[PDB]
Amino acid sequence: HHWGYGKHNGPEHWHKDFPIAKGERQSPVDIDTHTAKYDPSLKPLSVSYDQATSLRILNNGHAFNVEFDDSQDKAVLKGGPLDGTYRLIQFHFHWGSLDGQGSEHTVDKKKYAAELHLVHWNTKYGDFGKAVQQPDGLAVLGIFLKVGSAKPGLQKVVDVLDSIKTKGKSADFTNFDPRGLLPESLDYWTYPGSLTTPPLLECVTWIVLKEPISVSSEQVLKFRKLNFNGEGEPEELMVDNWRPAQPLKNRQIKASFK
Ligand SMILES: CCCCNCC(=O)NCCc1ccc(S(N)(=O)=O)cc1
Ligand code: NA
Ligand SMILES: [Zn+2]
Repeated sequence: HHWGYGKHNGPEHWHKDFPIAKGERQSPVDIDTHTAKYDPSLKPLSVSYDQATSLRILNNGHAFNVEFDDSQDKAVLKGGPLDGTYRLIQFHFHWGSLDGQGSEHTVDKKKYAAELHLVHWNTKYGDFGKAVQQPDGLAVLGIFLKVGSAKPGLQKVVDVLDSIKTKGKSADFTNFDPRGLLPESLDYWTYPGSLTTPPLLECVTWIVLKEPISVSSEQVLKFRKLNFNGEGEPEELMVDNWRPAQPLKNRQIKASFK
């Protein structure tokens, strides 16, 4: 894998190594709020993060992941469009070089400064690697970030980024509560899609919250100080690590709210 987000290895190139990039249910997409339809049969979302056990934070050269113990049902996502139980394995963000870009999903073509992805896998498939090979293997909860007031629950993440500046660095990150990253409302849009990075597998039920969270300019500035490169390599700031919206094709986006 030599894919990335640069001119010579970015989203326009991915299809050469990952032909599913041009598939029938790729993500992200633009959410056209007027065309999305309220689905009264959608159940409320159940976010059960009380027993979440964070372990580590990793710069993987594409983003940073906060990783969780997913060897038991400790932090799970249920309800909404989902059948069964989905275990939280990690969260990460995508963000821009400027406050007016960075999100992967867009809303009526509006780009947010960043987007949070809480990644969960369907426990009926036993492990994450098996789950990504299934059309209902993953559920990713997406949350938009806009720049304004600080998000207090994000600051512990921001604080540790200095210790994982470069690709391949990790740090202990225990006792982090991901509930501090949620907005008030769990109103959402949902549609069938894919991973937004290679391998671009079409295994994700996307659940995108309508309400953004606010983060401060200082918080997102610190995201932008991370590096794509490894230690001792030429510095490439980790910014604009987002895939643009892909064709909706034969899909309908459903809304949980009127
Ligand atoms: C046998 C195991 C094979 C390893 N398989 C590794 C693998 O496919 N990892 C996928 C990691 C990933 C990528 C993108 C998102 S997003 N941005 O869509 O939320 C979420 C998660
Ligand atoms: Na500010
Ligand atoms: Zn993501």
